[PDB]
Amino acid sequence: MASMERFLSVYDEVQAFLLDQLQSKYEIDPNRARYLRIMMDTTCLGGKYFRGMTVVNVAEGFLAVTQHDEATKERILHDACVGGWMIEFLQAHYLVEDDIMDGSVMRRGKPCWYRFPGVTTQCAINDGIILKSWTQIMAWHYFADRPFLKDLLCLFQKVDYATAVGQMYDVTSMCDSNKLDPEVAQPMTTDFAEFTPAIYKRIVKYKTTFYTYLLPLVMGLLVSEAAASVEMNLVERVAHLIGEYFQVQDDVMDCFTPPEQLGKVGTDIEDAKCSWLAVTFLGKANAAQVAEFKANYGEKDPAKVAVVKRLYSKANLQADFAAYEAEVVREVESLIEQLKVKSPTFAESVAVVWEKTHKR
Amino acid sequence: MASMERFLSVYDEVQAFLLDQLQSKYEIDPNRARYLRIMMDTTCLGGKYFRGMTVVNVAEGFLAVTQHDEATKERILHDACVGGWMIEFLQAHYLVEDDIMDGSVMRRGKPCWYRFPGVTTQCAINDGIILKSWTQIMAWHYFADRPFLKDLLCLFQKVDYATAVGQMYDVTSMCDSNKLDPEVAQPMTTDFAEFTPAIYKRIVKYKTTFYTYLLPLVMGLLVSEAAASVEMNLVERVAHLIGEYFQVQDDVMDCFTPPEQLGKVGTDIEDAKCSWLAVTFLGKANAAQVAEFKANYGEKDPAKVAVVKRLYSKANLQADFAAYEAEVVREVESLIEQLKVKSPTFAESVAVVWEKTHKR
Ligand SMILES: [Zn+2]
Ligand SMILES: [Zn+2]
Ligand SMILES: [Zn+2]
Ligand SMILES: [Zn+2]
Repeated sequence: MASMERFLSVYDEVQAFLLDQLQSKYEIDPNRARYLRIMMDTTCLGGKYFRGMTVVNVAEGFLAVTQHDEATKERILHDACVGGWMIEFLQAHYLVEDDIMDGSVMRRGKPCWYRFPGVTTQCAINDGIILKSWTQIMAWHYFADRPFLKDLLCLFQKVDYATAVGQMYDVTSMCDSNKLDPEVAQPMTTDFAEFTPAIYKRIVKYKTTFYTYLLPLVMGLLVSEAAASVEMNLVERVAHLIGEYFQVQDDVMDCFTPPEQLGKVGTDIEDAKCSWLAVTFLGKANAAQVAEFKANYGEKDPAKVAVVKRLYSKANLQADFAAYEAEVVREVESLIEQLKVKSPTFAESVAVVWEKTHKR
Repeated sequence: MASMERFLSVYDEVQAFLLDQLQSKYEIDPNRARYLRIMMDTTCLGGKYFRGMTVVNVAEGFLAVTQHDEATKERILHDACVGGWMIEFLQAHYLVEDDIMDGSVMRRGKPCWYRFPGVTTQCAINDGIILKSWTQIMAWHYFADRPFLKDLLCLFQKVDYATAVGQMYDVTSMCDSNKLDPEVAQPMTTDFAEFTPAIYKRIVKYKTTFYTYLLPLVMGLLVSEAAASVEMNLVERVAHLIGEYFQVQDDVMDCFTPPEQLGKVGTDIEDAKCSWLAVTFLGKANAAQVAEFKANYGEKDPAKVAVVKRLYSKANLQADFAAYEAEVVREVESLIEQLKVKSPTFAESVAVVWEKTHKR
């Protein structure tokens, strides 16, 4: 059967298992089960499933070149789908909690979960906690007998932790590090000295690349029992490179994509985020442009936001983006070539992952 | 060395390991490490450490009757301390997130973490996420070589999930189950039909007993490689019984203990919580008393809160509490007797746990 329909069918199976277990082992009543069903659907469904489907696609690649009984092929594909849903539910956790943390209004054209009338922040924080707990229930149930259970749980933990650390890097990126202090309300930077390429790269590496690219690629290897088919250092390098490019695209869209195509109103400027646009602008601006940026960035005032967007537009950041893109293309192709030494099949799966990202 | 000083020494070691790893593997800078150090201290230290020390005390009990090399005794005690800190950090996670969810003001006489000036909700939600992620880093690092790693991680996951489910039961306990609906803002019950002993017992079982009593007792058995010394069904029964009594005491104190001894201003009445006091009052009130309760419960108005406390005082709930306590004493002693069939030593550790709870 087609990959996406298998993946969606496994969602229904996993959902039924989780809710049936709540009834048989956690004393849940039907109305609370219905609440949790709706919560799961609303927070986990509706995206493109790129992360989860990467697990499936990696596993499919190895199936095409490896000898297996049919029942083993089916088991591997089912495991890849469950692992993919673990990643989708991990993302759902972070999106629920991040939307609360950031006071976000919409996501994908619909209200953020905490804003639903019968949810509220009091429930939504805990709903997000449940979403991540479900990833572990999935693993322990479906992968109980599997040789890769330990490695998969360990990997998942490290990626989850890296993501939380990256969230810290993101939410504090507009403050001066030397002034961080739980006792003192945090002012926005005035010098923007920490708006550098290396600091930006650290935010992005931790907040998105581990869970968006590294985890799906490695989970695909694990469910395929194929980690020996790769040089793991290369997998990490290519995941972090593609993931950075993905986030750069998101940063550009936050400012310039119309809200109707973006699914929300972008507020990176008002939030004073260390975005690719801000770092790149500061890397080419003259003194007068720097001063005008400082007088306007990080303010909710629409007039000041408009000034910042004007500065970005006049700064010809399309030039810098094309130069960045051309360099990423160079480096990603080089890493794919190196991956071919040990596994042409995995290299091809990464090439597919890159094509989908680049042409998004 | 004395048990508490070993436990506190292990805290410093674990903290140093976690922060050193953030520097060596997660690219953290010194100021963010300092923020996280302060966060860990503020959220994890200052309580009585009853949960973590239960792990240590259970392990000490088995050490007194089991033949081991000295280095093995030291390893077991170190493992018990690390496991105990996993439980304390799990609690710290739930307290950080619960205080945000509930809009709480103080905890232990100090501001809730999210209210610190340089924290804010935006950071504190993620700080709570980090606290629970640290429990897993502890386990994978310190217990990497241990035969009990799998069982301990599986147990911890189930208890974490049960606690989140219990949080859902608690936050929704003042609503009618048949009206739960993410799409519709939730009104408080008017009939109080779900304020029953069995529904109360479900809230308490999941929201506190698993992590407060079951997890420390079983973790103590696991680090001692002694789970075969017990009938696990009895361990569960006695943990859930003692844990319920613990929460009943907390419910009584929320209403009647002066805020200076309580560490916070109790708001269970204004919050319309399904507390032991409310359930027990409704189990003995006449029609006029029920009507007066309904007209006043779940309102912030101090006059209405005062009415509810008057109703509780005039209802002689001390009578019901002494009858409840006498029954718990009966049942806990019976379960301790049954535990002696397979392990007098573990039975004694449970007797100690009960004495500390009862005389609190
Ligand atoms: Zn955010
Ligand atoms: Zn963005
Ligand atoms: Zn609460
Ligand atoms: Zn309480």
